[PDB]
Amino acid sequence: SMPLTAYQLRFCPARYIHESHLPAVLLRLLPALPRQSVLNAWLLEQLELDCAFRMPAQLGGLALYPQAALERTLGWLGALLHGQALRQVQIGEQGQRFCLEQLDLLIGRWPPGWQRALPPEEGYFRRCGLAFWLAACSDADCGFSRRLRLRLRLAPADWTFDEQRRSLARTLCLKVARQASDECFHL
Ligand SMILES: [Cl-]
Repeated sequence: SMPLTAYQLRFCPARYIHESHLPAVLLRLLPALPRQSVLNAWLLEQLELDCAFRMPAQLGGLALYPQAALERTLGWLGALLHGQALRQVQIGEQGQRFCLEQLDLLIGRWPPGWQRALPPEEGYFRRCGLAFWLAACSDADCGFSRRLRLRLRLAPADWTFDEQRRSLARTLCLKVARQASDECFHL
């Protein structure tokens, strides 16, 4: 249940990167070597991962969650963004219920493009919620955003928030998170 530290987030990308993202050769080279200082540095190089980067204000910096809470928080969020589509037809009972019951008890009316239609590959909602999370902290340095993205495997025009909607997106994010895992909401 242990979180990551700013140091490990800034300098130890191999502590939290998903094998999905390793450069092919290193994936191929990966088979040995069970979190090692040279790979951390070599990963920061192969990807221009600026170690000069600010953590998005007010807890946007969820790049430090334990993986489990991270995947839960973003899954609940991606599900919620498909709430309406889902009323018209279960990754955690707690989360299934959250999406159906709280859809209209969170941010009032749903801004015009926030709710989306359904098609779904595996992990689809986690990626949706992650896309939404980054869009809510949009000034995020390529160093922050690129590192959060690395914690999951493999955005709609109406999510380029340019107004009060951005301030409403941050609020939805924080509320979904406050319920999706209270354990690690202190971040
Ligand atoms: Cl659950």
